[PDB]
Amino acid sequence: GKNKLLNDLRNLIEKANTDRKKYEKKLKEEPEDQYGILAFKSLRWHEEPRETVSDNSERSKAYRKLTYGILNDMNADELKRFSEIIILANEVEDIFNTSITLEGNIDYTIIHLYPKKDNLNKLKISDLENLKNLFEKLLSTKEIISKTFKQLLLDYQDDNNSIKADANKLKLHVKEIVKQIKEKQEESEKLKSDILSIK
Repeated sequence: GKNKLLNDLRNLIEKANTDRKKYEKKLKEEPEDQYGILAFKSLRWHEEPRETVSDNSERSKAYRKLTYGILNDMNADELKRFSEIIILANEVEDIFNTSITLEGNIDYTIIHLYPKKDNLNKLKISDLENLKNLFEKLLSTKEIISKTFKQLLLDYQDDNNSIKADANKLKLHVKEIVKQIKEKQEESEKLKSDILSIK
């Protein structure tokens, strides 16, 4: 049991770390139009110097990279369309800030675990079991949000529930997504804090 857990957990951690490198690469190769994610230009930090997520500060680049992570199952065309749909709903802040916070909890957890992964053998079986279940649950939060965003793109294209024909219906539906993201985001905070508690 211990041997298998050690293995499964290195596999999870090593594989999550590879995905993270993917997102760094999408930032390093980002086109000047930032994959048509015009939403970035409408996210302005409240603290000085009050730049946008579209600007090239270090924290803005980080926020974009976390964006590429949470939208990672989309191509350039789906990325631009996602942005368009959220702008049309006028919910850039609540959708993007919530999503990127969730992603940021995953990212933080991965950088926390990665340097320590050859040291997992200091843990007892029940701690490893707990760690594995927490990390898997953390990764699922992201996967739920990613699927929610992919379905939005399909629902919109199909005009399900008139969300394409009618801005008011889009808005109501996008609000419900905000509610769901916010729950998963809160869930990610606790899973993260529980993983950080294992010492």
